[PDB]
Amino acid sequence: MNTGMTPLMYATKDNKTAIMDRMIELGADVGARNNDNYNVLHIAAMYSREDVVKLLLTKRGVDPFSTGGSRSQTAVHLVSSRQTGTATNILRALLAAAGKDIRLKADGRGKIPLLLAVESGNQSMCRELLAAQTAEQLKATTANGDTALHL
Repeated sequence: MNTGMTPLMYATKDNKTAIMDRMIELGADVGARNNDNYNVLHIAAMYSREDVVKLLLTKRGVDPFSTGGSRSQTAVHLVSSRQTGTATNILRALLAAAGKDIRLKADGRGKIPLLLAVESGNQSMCRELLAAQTAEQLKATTANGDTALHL
């Protein structure tokens, strides 16, 4: 492992530069070395790779050694931060996986996929995300009481 002044490595640098071949080989060596590594702002490989542009690095990176389920500094899960970035394949494939398994195990601020998808105008993601999250948490009890119809 080698890095400079910033704590970012070649996995986060190749994961955000559309280098999916070299991010697949470096994602395999980094997948054996630092697959569960996060950034300085807790941007993990599923979080930063599923955050910037990458769906193939989230599928190949989440396929080899990164199981479905993560948590950021603000408890943003992979389905939650996938819904926070308005991603369709990341929140759809993340909601298809049984990490929270209902998409209703919310964050620390109640930021489930229905809350973050409902507050941001992400109803294309809140169709399936609030289909499971309304299959468990249709009465989405938030902290301020702002549910889907209330927020």
